[PDB]
Amino acid sequence: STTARYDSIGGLFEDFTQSAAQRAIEVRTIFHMIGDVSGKSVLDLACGFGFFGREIYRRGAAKVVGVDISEKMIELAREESRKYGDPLEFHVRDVANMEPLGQFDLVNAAWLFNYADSVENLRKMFKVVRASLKPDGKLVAYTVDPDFSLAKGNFAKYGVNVLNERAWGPGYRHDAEFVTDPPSQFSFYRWSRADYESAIADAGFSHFEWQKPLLEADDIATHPPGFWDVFQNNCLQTGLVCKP
Ligand SMILES: Nc1ncnc2c1ncn2[C@@H]1O[C@H](CSCC[C@H](N)C(=O)O)[C@@H](O)[C@H]1O
Ligand SMILES: Cn1ncnc2c(=O)n(C)c(=O)nc1-2
Repeated sequence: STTARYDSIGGLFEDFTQSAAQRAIEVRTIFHMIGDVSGKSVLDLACGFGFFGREIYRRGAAKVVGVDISEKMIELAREESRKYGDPLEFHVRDVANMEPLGQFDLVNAAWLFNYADSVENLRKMFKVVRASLKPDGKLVAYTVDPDFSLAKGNFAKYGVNVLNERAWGPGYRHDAEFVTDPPSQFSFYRWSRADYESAIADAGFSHFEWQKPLLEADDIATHPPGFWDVFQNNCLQTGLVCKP
């Protein structure tokens, strides 16, 4: 038996997704990158309780498979599929160490790569994703912006309190907590843009593109003036699409 970090977070992550200001921007940006899923087979990596895979199934995907390292999160994911009677299937795997489970039209990986604890493990994850993709498929990912700096402002008001920033091999490691009750602590890794693009190339993707989060006028209208300045000038998050 082996502990995963989210085994102690569990239901609090869903609490975070319902209150954090940044979540609506993440969801909007991710589905903008995904586009139409009708008929597609989908692999949702670091699936948590299964949000993205389940919404992708709700938008008309064919087969949807979810993978997460946390037995606790997979247990919550399976209970949601049981409650809504949907066909999602889930597996407990460490993505840096797993075998491919099939060839998919779409791999969705929201908040996977920032949990690679070395550039070596980053590279392994991308290789695994490439081995899971049909030749005309694509990877849609959401991860930490390599250029985020804690000196330029915390993200706590958007839902993620970043507690510190430490050099960690060629990148950085951050301790943090989701703004929940009580707050739920976790750690994540900020690898450089160069290491990401090298991991993508060496895994056999010919195309990648970074995607700035889709913050919109209606988001700005409904918060006090300047609320989104740190989000715009020191963004913690970024989108990423890769194609074989
Ligand atoms: N190496 C790894 N392999 C697979 N899952 C991992 C992982 N490291 C962390 N995770 C999982 O990644 C998740 C981050 S939470 C993100 C959940 C979901 N994608 C959403 O946005 O709704 C946690 O469930 C955690 O257990
Ligand atoms: C899982 N998850 N969900 C939302 N937001 C984040 C996030 O900002 N960071 C930095 C992170 O490591 N993990 C997140």
